[PDB]
Amino acid sequence: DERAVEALIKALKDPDWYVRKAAAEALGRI
Amino acid sequence: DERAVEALIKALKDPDWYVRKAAAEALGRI
Amino acid sequence: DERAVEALIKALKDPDWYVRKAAAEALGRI
Amino acid sequence: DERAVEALIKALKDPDWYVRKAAAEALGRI
Amino acid sequence: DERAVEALIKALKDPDWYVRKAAAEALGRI
Amino acid sequence: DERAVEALIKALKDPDWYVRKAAAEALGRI
Amino acid sequence: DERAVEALIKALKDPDWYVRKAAAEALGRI
Amino acid sequence: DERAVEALIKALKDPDWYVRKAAAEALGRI
Amino acid sequence: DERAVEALIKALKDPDWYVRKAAAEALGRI
Amino acid sequence: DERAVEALIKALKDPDWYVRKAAAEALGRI
Amino acid sequence: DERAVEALIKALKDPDWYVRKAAAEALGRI
Amino acid sequence: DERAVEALIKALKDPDWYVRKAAAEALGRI
Amino acid sequence: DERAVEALIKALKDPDWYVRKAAAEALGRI
Amino acid sequence: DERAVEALIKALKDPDWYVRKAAAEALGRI
Amino acid sequence: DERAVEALIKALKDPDWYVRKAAAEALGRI
Amino acid sequence: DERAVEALIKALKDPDWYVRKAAAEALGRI
Amino acid sequence: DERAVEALIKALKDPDWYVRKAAAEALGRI
Amino acid sequence: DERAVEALIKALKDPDWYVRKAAAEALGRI
Amino acid sequence: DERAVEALIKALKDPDWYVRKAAAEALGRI
Amino acid sequence: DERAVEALIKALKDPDWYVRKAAAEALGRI
Amino acid sequence: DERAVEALIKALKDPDWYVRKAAAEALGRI
Amino acid sequence: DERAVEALIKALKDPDWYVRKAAAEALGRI
Amino acid sequence: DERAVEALIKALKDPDWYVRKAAAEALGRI
Amino acid sequence: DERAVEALIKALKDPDWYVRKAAAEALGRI
Amino acid sequence: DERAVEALIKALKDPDWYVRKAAAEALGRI
Amino acid sequence: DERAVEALIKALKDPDWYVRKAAAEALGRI
Amino acid sequence: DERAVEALIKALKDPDWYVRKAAAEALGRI
Amino acid sequence: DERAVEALIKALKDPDWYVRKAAAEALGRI
Amino acid sequence: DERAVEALIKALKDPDWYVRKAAAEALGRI
Amino acid sequence: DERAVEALIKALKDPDWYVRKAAAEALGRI
Amino acid sequence: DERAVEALIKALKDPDWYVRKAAAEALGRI
Amino acid sequence: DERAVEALIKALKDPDWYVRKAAAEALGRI
Amino acid sequence: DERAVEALIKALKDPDWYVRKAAAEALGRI
Amino acid sequence: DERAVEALIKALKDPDWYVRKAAAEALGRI
Amino acid sequence: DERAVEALIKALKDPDWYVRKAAAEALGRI
Amino acid sequence: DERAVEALIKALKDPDWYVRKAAAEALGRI
Amino acid sequence: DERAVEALIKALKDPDWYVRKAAAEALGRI
Amino acid sequence: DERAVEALIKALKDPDWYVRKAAAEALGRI
Amino acid sequence: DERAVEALIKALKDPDWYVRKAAAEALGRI
Amino acid sequence: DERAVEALIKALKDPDWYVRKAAAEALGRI
Amino acid sequence: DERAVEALIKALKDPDWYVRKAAAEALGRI
Amino acid sequence: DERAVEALIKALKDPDWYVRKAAAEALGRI
Amino acid sequence: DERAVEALIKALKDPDWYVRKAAAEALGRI
Amino acid sequence: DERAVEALIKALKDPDWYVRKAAAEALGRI
Amino acid sequence: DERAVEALIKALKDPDWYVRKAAAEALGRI
Amino acid sequence: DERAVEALIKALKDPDWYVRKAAAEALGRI
Amino acid sequence: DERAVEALIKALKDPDWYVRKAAAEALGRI
Amino acid sequence: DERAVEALIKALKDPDWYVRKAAAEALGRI
Amino acid sequence: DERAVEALIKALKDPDWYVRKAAAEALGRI
Amino acid sequence: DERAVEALIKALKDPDWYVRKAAAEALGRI
Amino acid sequence: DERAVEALIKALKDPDWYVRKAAAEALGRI
Amino acid sequence: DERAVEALIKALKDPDWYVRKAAAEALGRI
Repeated sequence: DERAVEALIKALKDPDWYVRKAAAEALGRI
Repeated sequence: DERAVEALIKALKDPDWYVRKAAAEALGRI
Repeated sequence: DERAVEALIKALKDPDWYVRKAAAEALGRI
Repeated sequence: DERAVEALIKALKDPDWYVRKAAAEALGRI
Repeated sequence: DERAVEALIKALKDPDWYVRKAAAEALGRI
Repeated sequence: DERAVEALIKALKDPDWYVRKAAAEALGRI
Repeated sequence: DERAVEALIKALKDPDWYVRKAAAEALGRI
Repeated sequence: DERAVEALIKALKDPDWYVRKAAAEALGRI
Repeated sequence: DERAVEALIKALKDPDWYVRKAAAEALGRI
Repeated sequence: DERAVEALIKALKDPDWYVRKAAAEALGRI
Repeated sequence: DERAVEALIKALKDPDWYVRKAAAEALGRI
Repeated sequence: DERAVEALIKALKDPDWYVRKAAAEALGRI
Repeated sequence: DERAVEALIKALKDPDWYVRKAAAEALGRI
Repeated sequence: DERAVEALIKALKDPDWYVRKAAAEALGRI
Repeated sequence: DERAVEALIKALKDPDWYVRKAAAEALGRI
Repeated sequence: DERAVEALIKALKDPDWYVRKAAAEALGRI
Repeated sequence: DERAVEALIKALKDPDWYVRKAAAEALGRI
Repeated sequence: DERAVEALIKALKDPDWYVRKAAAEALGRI
Repeated sequence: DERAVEALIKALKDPDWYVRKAAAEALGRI
Repeated sequence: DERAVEALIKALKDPDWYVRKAAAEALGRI
Repeated sequence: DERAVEALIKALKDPDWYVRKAAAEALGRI
Repeated sequence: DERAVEALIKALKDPDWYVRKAAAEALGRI
Repeated sequence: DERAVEALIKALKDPDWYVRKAAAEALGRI
Repeated sequence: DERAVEALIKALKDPDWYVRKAAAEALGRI
Repeated sequence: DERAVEALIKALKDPDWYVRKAAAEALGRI
Repeated sequence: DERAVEALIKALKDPDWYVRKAAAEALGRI
Repeated sequence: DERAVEALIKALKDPDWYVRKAAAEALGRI
Repeated sequence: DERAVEALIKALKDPDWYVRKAAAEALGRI
Repeated sequence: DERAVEALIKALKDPDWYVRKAAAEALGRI
Repeated sequence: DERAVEALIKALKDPDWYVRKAAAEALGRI
Repeated sequence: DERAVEALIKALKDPDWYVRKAAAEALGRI
Repeated sequence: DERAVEALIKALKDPDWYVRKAAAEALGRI
Repeated sequence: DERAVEALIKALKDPDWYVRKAAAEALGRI
Repeated sequence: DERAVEALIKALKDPDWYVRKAAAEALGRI
Repeated sequence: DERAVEALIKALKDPDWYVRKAAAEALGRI
Repeated sequence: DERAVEALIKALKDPDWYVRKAAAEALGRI
Repeated sequence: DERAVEALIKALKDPDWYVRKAAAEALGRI
Repeated sequence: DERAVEALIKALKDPDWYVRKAAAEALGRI
Repeated sequence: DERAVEALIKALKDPDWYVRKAAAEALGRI
Repeated sequence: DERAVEALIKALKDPDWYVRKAAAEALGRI
Repeated sequence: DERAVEALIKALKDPDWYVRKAAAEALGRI
Repeated sequence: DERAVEALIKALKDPDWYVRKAAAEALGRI
Repeated sequence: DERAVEALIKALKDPDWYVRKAAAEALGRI
Repeated sequence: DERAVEALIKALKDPDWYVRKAAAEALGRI
Repeated sequence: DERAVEALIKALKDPDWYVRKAAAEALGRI
Repeated sequence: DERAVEALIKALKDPDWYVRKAAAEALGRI
Repeated sequence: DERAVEALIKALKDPDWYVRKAAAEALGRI
Repeated sequence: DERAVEALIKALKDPDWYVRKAAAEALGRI
Repeated sequence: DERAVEALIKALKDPDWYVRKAAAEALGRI
Repeated sequence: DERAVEALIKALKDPDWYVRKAAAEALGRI
Repeated sequence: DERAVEALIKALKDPDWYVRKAAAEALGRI
Repeated sequence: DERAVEALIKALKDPDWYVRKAAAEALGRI
């Protein structure tokens, strides 16, 4: 479920992983 | 989801103001 | 919940943090 | 689908941070 | 939310007229 | 509540503050 | 809200005809 | 209340004040 | 509101045929 | 009331006054 | 309103066939 | 009343008067 | 109205098949 | 009355009269 | 109306299968 | 009456007559 | 109608499985 | 009667006949 | 069903197979 | 269609990873 | 029906037949 | 149309793989 | 109707007639 | 229009394969 | 109406009349 | 407009095949 | 109205008047 | 505007065929 | 309003005034 | 703006035909 | 507002002031 | 902006006709 | 904001400062 | 950005008229 | 962010540094 | 990217005014 | 990502390496 | 591609400053 | 894919092979 | 095409460094 | 298709055949 | 055209290496 | 159509016919 | 034009190889 | 039309008529 | 113009082969 | 119009009038 | 200009064949 | 305007005035 | 400029045929 | 402006002043 | 520049006809 968001928060680890960037993108949807 | 909002508020309390920015943005979607 | 808004008000701290900017964006939704 | 989200969260736990990026992106769609 | 409006009115009382602008804008959304 | 409108009227102070402008925008919604 | 309308009518009585314009516009929304 | 309309009629004073224009706009809603 | 209509009919009797136009338009909305 | 319609009929005087045009518009609603 | 219809029928008897057109159109709305 | 319809039938006189056209429009409602 | 239908049937008997078309169309509405 | 339908059947004479077409339209309602 | 249906069935017996099509369509409405 | 349905079954003769198609449409209602 | 259903069941026994499809569809409506 | 359902079960023979598909549609009503 | 997603996760094997790339594309939809 | 998805998952199991790519792409559309 | 997809999978035989290519194109829609 | 799809699948069975290509392409549109 | 498609399949006879080409174009729409 | 399609199919049967090309093209539009 | 198409088919007489060409152009729209 | 089409078809019957060309072209627009 | 088209047909008099040419241009729009 | 068209048709009746050309051109725009 | 067009028709007086030319230009827009 | 058009028509009545040219040109834009 | 146009008309005073020229340019936009 | 236009009109009233030229030009942009 | 325009008007001081020239350029955008 | 405009206006107040030129130019872009 | 502009204003220090020149260039974009 | 702008502003603070020039230029692109 | 820019800033080391020059070129794009 | 950028940044770290030049240039394209 | 770039980096081996030169050229595109 | 790129990378692995040069050049185009 | 490229790679056999040269030329396009 | 490419590849297989040169050149165009 | 290319291949017969040369020229376009 | 190409191919079959040369050349243009 | 080409083929009769030469020239365009 | 081409083809039929040469040349331009 | 061409054909009368020569020149443009 | 062409055609009818030469030449330019 | 051409035709009076010659020169442009 | 042309035409009416020559020449430029 | 031309016409006073000659030169540009 | 032209016209009014010559020459450049 939307706990994915809190997983996005952990995905906000690294925007040279772009897992943040993808998370910020996902937060750019969510 | 409300807890997700609460986590996003904690993401607005996240020492990395980068996160706070992303958190606010996510709360913009919400 | 929408107490996030008041967290956005605190996020209005800094638009060279863009946490304001993201907050203003979030207020640009809310 | 929620289990799919759960798997995508596990994809956010995927040792290949490439996957985490894709997973976050997928969760962006969702 | 009404208290949120009340806070936004206090944001229209916020010494930083920048905030008042953002507050009015937020109240525009609302 | 909608007393915000009357706060918008006070926000009509200054459109080089754009707090008027934002108020007129808010009145452009309200 | 009706008192808000009454205030907006007083905003149509506001010496700054700029306000009257904004007030009429707001009453257009309403 | 809708006595605002009759205030719009008085706001029809001046469309280089645009208080008429805003009134005609408001009548363009009302 | 009916009196408002009556006033708008008087606005259709308004020596400024500009007003009559606006009045008819307003009655179009109504 | 809808006697406004018969006032629109008198407003059909002049479509270079556009009071007809506005009347025809109002009849374009009514 | 029925008398209004009767007047609109008289507007369909109006020597200006322009009016008859507008009258028919109004009766289209009705 | 709906005798207007039979007046529309007489209004079907002329679609370069468009009183027919408006009648056909009115019959396009009726 | 039924007599109106009867007239519209007579409009389906109207030597101008243009009318019959309009009559059928009107009966389509009805 | 609905004998109009049987008049539509006779109106099905000609769809280059479109009295059929209008009849088929009327049967497209009826 | 049932006789109308009976006529429409006869319209399904109408040598012009065009009519039968229209008749079936009309019976679709019914 | 609904014996029309069984007439639709006979109308299911031909969908290059579209009397079937219209019948299937009528069965698409019935 | 029940006999109509019985006929539609016979239409589900109709050698043309096209009909059976239409019959089932008709029974879907019913 | 609803024995049609059991005929739908036999109509579940073939969804490249779509007699199943139509049956599933009919069961999508029933 | 959406278990395809988890098949996309296995398709994330290889983006010189582009089965990942196509999976990331599919996750770029999903 | 879900079986189609299941086949596409089998196409993600297709020894030709070319197919898997196309399959993933198709599942992207879906 | 969408079994065409599985026919596209068989059409994925040959992209120097371009029947794969056309299939991949079709999967580029589907 | 589904039979058309079935024919297009037979066109994917058409000995001329040129046709299969065109058939797949057509199914791409569909 | 869409049996035209199967006529396009026969039109796939000859792309030095370009009746295939036009058919492939038509299938490039259909 | 369907008869128009039927004629266009006959135009695909037109001895001048030039016409068939144009017919297919027209059916491409349709 | 679209019987014009069949008139275009007759207009396909002659593309040194360009009445075909114009017809093919018209079929290049239709 | 349909009569306009009918006239354009008569323009496709116009002894000057120049007109027929223009008529077909006009019907191309339509 | 579009009777202008039939006036264009009369304007097709002369393309050294270019009233045809302008008509063909107008038909190049219409 | 239709009267404008009527005037433009009269401009197609204007003794100066120069005007007719311009009129046709204007009707091309319309 | 578009009575300007009829003023353009009077402006078609003189294309060594270029008031025609400008009118033809204006008709080259209108 | 319509009054602006009316003024531009008066500019088409402006004794300086230079103005009329400019006025027509302006009405070309409009 | 567009009363600027009427100011352009006064600006049409002088094209050795080029205030006309600039006005004609402005009318070359307006 | 309208006040800006009003100022530009005052710039068309600016004793330096150089300004009027620039003002008209600016109003050309607007 | 666009008060910059009125600052451009003051910048119209001097085109051997080219602050006018740049202003006229800016008005050449604005 | 508006503050940026305000700064650019201050750049139009910049003692170096060189800057004012650049500022006006920048405001030209904006 | 666009505070860069105000940094360009400080970069307007020196056009024998060309940091002004580059700033004026940047203002030649901004 | 905004941090990139911030770095470019720091590049406008770069002791080598060569860099400041390049930085301003880069900000010109941005 | 655009951190490349900050790498360009380090590449601004040396324009007899032309790594600055290439960086300035890259900033001449960025 | 971002990893490609990362590699190009490593190419800006490439001991051969020749490469750094080429890398910066490539990043100029990007 | 763009891993070609990293192959270009290896192609940066030798510009008396000109495989660097061609790589720098390719980077002169990429 | 990506496989083509892969082959071109293998052409960058081609023992003839002449080919590698051509391959890099081809990848420059791509 | 682009397998031609790999045929160009085989065409890179011989630049005293110039089939390489033509291939390098073709790669000078591709 | 792809078959044309295939033929051109066969022209790259043409025993006359002259042809291969021309074929490669043609594929250069393509 | 482009089968002309394969006719060019046959035209590659003879460059003392220059039908090859013209073909190579044509391939120098194609 | 394609038939023109077909004729030009026949011109490549023209016993005068002079023509074939010209034909190939013409196909070069095409 | 382009049948002129086939007339050029007949014009290829004679290049001491230069009607071939002019044809080859025309084919040197076509 | 096509008739002009037709005349030029007749000029290719002009007994004076001088004309045919000029005609072909003219068709070269066209 | 281009009937001038046919006048050029008559101008092909005489190239010791050079009216042919000028015509051939004009055809050397046309 | 077309009338100019018409005059130039009359100049091709000018008894002085000198003029015809000049006229043809002028039409060459046109 | 281009009536100058017809003035050139009158200027074709005399090429020992060279007003013809200058006219022929002007026609050598026109 | 057109008036300039008109003056140049008057210069073609200038009693000094020297001027007419110069005027024609000037019109040659134009 | 181009009124200079008419000043050139007055400059055509004297070609032993060469102010004509210079004017004719200027007309040799204009 | 236009004022420059105006000055050059005054230079065509310069008592020294030498200047007028130079002025005309300068206007020749312009």
